[PDB]
Amino acid sequence: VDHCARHGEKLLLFCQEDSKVICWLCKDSQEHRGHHTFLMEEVAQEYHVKLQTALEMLRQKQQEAEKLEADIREEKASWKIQIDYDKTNVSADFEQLREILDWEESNELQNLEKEEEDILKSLTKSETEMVQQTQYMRELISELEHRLQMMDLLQGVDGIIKRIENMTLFRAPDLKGMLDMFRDAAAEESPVLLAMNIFEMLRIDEGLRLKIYKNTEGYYTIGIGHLLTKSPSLNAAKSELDKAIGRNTNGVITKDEAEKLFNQDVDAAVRGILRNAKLKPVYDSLDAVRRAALINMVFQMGETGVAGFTNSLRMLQQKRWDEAAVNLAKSRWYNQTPNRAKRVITTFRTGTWDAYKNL
Amino acid sequence: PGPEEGQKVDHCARHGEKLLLFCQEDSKVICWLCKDSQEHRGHHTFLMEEVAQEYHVKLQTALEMLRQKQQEAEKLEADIREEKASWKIQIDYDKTNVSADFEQLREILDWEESNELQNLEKEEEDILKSLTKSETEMVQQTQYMRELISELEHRLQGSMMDLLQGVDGIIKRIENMTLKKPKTFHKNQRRVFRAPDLMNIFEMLRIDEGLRLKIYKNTEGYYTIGIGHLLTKSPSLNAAKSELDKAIGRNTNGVITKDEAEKLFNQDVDAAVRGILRNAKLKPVYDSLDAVRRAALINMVFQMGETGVAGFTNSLRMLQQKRWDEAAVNLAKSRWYNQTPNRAKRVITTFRTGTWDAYKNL
Ligand SMILES: [Zn+2]
Ligand SMILES: [Zn+2]
Ligand SMILES: [Zn+2]
Ligand SMILES: [Zn+2]
Repeated sequence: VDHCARHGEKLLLFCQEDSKVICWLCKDSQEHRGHHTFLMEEVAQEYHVKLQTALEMLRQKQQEAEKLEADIREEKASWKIQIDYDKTNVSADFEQLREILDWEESNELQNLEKEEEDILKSLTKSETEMVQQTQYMRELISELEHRLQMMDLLQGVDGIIKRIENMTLFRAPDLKGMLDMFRDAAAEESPVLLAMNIFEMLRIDEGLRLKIYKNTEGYYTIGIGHLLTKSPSLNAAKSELDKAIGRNTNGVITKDEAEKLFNQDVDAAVRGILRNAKLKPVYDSLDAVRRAALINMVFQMGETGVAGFTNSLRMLQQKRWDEAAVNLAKSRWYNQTPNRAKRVITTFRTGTWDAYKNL
Repeated sequence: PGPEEGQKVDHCARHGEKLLLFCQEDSKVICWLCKDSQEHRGHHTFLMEEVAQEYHVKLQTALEMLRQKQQEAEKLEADIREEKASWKIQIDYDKTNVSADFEQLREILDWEESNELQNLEKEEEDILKSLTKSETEMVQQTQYMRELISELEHRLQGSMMDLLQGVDGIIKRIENMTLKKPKTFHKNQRRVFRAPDLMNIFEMLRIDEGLRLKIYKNTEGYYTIGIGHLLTKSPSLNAAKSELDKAIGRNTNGVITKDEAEKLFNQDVDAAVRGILRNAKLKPVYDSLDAVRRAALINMVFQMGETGVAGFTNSLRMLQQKRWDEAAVNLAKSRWYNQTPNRAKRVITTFRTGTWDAYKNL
């Protein structure tokens, strides 16, 4: 049950090298000569602590590894959208080319229908003209024919002698060529749908500011738009900061810390959405480029404040884009921060970072 | 009234005496008292009869000139009407020609688009391959550690021996821990394209059939060429240009030469003589007719075919009975006469008169 395998004795020792448990008879052998040993109790309670610490770190890395799972789980599904957009974009693009050809067709055709108007109008004119010149001839033949048959054929004839004596009568360019020119290159750049994130979003929307400033609303705030306190006391806001950073900041911080707060503010907001019953369903419904836009509206005016946009939360889940943009503009949130709301909407609209590529 | 006499003579309105004199120099007619008026006091007067046939001749000699100057005028009447349809063709050929080039291009797009989607699908396959790999390379890490943890969780409990046996290898491997990261394509270069921001037989026929070197419409709306050479009865132009090349033996592009026009003309006439001699309805007639009427017969078989002309029983019966007076009437009462009266007159004339009086003017 608990004895040395072979020697049949009590396992008391612990070789440092082998790191395995042995008995005193095991010690006097090949694999344990020159080896330092100890009794199990002399090393036990020390090792116990050593794994009590290994466990804790090993548990954090089990969270970090469970993030890398999610991380690429998102990227897969993201490309699925990236592709199934570049696809429509690429197709619809050609569709417009297929249109400009349809116009240029009937255009060039009516330029030939114009020649069938011009040359055809000089036709019926010089037709009727020389068609009477034919019957007017039968008018004189029938005349003389009955003029003959004396009173008839003489009533002025040396005039008709003078009458008869004066009877005078491709658009097609190398389209393949141009497409071969543009197919070459123009600007080979990174993706245009996941070359940015919720972080770079808010970095642009909130800016990074190291020393305490006042809000859009007037309140004290720091770093990547982290609210400190509604109070007018700069010190009180310094106090909250001092308390928030875990040192004596004095209303100014490192960028490294400015980031920490931001990661937390983001991540804290997210948990606010996962717990709120009205928000989450809309989150899971949207693509990444919009999943971030919800965090933005939450990061700004908090959980309870976004849940109120029920009229807007409906369309976006039903995915009526151009309309959800107009309904959000009627909320006070648009009135107060016009440019910010505009950028977030345009992102709820286009489903792209196009509202940010400027900045 | 009276026959073999002269019509009564009217009277000089200004004087009263009969109008009998032809004033030379004034070309008009007057009485004797009118010769004394100052209007003529110097003009050589003559009796109407003394000059009647001088002028009756002079008008006939002039009247014939009028008819022959009426033909060349009626020929320039058709000279225009021909050019009319000669452009109506030129357009309805350039019209289809362009709309066939605008299709060569729409084809070019279809293929380019096909080539572009065929690429956005290679990316998706390629990327969603390495991803679904490294993905499991993470399902490994996450699950693995959940088992590497359970090891410790097991040691931190139970026997001191369990806690201790081979414990170093673990605090080694855990200190030497570095979770790898997934193969992201977050920012690797890429390209999705940009749509840019944009007499006998042959002669008699040419007069009636004409000579065009390109595809023109018949007297019945069918595409023909040369001298009445039917390519097709279909209203398609592309259908004419296709059969045309099977005929000529080259790509004409809607235009042949004069020796190619005559090539297909001698193949049509040489068949008309056959179409008749191969027919037990017409051959009895063709043999019992002289050279001129034989042409008038071949003209009808060339115009309609051996089956069509063989539809004229009474006429062919009478032309065999040689009843010209009766036959010329039976050929007029026909759809052949209505569709082309001018040509019908010329053929029926060739049957009745037995001469070429129907082409001395054309
Ligand atoms: Zn032992
Ligand atoms: Zn040992
Ligand atoms: Zn008189
Ligand atoms: Zn006179």
